[PDB]
Amino acid sequence: IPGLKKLWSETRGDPKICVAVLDGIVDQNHPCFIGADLTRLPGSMSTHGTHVASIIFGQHDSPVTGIAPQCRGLIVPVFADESLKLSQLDLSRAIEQAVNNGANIINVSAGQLTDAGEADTWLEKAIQLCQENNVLLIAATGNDGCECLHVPASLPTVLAVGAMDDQGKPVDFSNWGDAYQKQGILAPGKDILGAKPNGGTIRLSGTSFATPIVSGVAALLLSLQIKRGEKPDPQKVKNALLASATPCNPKDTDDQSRCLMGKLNILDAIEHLTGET
Repeated sequence: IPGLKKLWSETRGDPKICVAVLDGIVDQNHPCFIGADLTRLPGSMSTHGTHVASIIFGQHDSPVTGIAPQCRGLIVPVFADESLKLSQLDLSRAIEQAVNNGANIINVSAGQLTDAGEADTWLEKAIQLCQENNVLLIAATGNDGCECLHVPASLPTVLAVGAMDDQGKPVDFSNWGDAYQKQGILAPGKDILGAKPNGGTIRLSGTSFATPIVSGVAALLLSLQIKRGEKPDPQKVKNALLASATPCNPKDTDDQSRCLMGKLNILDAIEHLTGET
């Protein structure tokens, strides 16, 4: 991933920056969280949730190289294991809880498929709560391989995240759609290494694993603002991430709309957010 090392050389996270992971129960005994600052809000262990959290918080030198290892983390489980289906009511409650506990970024590596992006009004209010408190919600576009919308990824003010491979081309499974043209970027989502409950690591593919990468970068970017004596501003960070996305040329896909607003571009994100090149 271009720019990630240069960014790390400036910061690997700041404890003053909190990222909430709304997913399944995380295996807190995994070696990759040794030294990580994690709290779970009020056996049943999730592979999906452990993997996702490890992508963000995996301590360097552990078996997973997390994007933002020194940041504060909140685990706020939104499903019991095995099935990954999500009540909109429960999600809105988790978001509400994440906000009141001082999360700056909220990661949602799940969604619910909808006919046209419509949402339960309590979910809509949860996103409204985030807008009012300057919390950035970042969510997976989904893996239905169609012009299809998930909530909350399709909701206004949310940052939506699809998947690309290593050649920077969009994958078949990654959802696309007009709501996503407005607010989505592609991040790596093929064979991402992360933790497995009980202690191995596994490579997995999906928008579920792209999303935590953008979450981590957004946290790095907020930490970088602190480093520079600027106020951390997650809504500023969203637009920098979107404005810096690099569009796909015709040697990437046939359909240029499968790329959304474009590809995650860390160096340009820094440039757009701060002064720096």
